[PDB]
Amino acid sequence: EETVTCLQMTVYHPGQLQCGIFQSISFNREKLPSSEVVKFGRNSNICHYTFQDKQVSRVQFSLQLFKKFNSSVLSFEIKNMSKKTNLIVDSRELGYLNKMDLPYRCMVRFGEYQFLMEKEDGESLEFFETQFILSPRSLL
Amino acid sequence: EETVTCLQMTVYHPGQLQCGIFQSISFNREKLPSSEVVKFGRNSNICHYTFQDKQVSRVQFSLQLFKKFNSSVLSFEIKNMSKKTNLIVDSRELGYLNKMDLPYRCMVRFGEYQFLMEKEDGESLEFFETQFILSPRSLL
Repeated sequence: EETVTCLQMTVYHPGQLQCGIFQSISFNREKLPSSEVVKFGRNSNICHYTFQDKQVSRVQFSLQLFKKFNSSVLSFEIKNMSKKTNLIVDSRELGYLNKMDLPYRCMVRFGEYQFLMEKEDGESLEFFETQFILSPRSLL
Repeated sequence: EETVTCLQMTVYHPGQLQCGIFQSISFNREKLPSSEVVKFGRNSNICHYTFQDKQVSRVQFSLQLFKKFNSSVLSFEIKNMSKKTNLIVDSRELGYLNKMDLPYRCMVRFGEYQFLMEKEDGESLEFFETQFILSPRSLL
């Protein structure tokens, strides 16, 4: 068998334990085909990860997978799918329909949401795993 | 209203008029949301453009839309979705899960298939149009 790439995401929100923003979110490991486009946002019908929050567009941002030139493995690219809010990856600011490569480790945020992004590689080009972990406290 | 971006594709295959590779293809103008990922290949269930051909993978290649940095408009990026066959964009060769920006005019091919790609711009970031034209003869 091969090792599949897993994206570990560790997430914080201040209203995490009072509001119900995270009540739909799965904390299982999720194994997905590399053709999949992972969607984050408000719309429960198409978003793999739904946030029950009015401060969130129906689709906030998305992850797609692709093979870089001169690479034997899968890379994540992140794309801002929201008009209103600017997605911030590390120090960089993504506007509507802007996209970027995803650092092996990075800080993704929009709103009061904090996404610690951590990539462990795999040999597999067919599938990828994604994993949601609730942070007890802020990652600042 | 705004002008929407349209991708004109002019297509040729030698077995075009003898085989039934193109019998499912729409020649209408098709208006699609910029969140859409346009799929080309053999699988009729997910491919916006289906080719009835065994020399074609279930998904051959895909088009996605995004806003470049320092741009007010939509750009197409093309991605090879087939393991077997190498997609050729102009002079360049795309391997499995390789992607690239799509030239305003270019020649896309895999197999005996020829895709003349022609982009006319628009102001709209919400939608894009795509348009399939059968070529009477080869574009060499």
